[PDB]
Amino acid sequence: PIVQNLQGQMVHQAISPRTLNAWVKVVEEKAFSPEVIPMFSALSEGATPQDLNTMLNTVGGHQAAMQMLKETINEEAAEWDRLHPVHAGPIAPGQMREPRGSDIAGTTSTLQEQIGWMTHNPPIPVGEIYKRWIILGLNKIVRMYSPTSIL
Repeated sequence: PIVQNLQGQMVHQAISPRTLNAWVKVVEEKAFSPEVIPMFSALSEGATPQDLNTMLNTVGGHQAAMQMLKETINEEAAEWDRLHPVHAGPIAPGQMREPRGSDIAGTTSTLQEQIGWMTHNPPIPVGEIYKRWIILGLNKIVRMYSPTSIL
């Protein structure tokens, strides 16, 4: 959960116990269901890496689930590069860079770093991006579980 200071700045307020608690309760009465993917995405409307990470770690802890989520996230990143390219070259001494999705992946970007990308101009939706990624995996997980139930 991120909020905007009174003066004029972007800061996060870490995760919440009531949220994680309820979540845990959900996951419990859910178990990576199609009714938790939406609840998680919403709950992670604009959460940070530590938050989404916390909620992710909070989950049961299935290497299989996490595995797929890992592959998925990696996929999203790839697509990021596929879409918007980037030639890692020179850059002014102090100029920010965009290491493709890999950045939103949290591989080169952290909490503060991500905050900047999201608190920079233009504002990088590193949050919503990651949220979509994580959700992407969860979706893939829920998809795998179900025997392809399409129209």
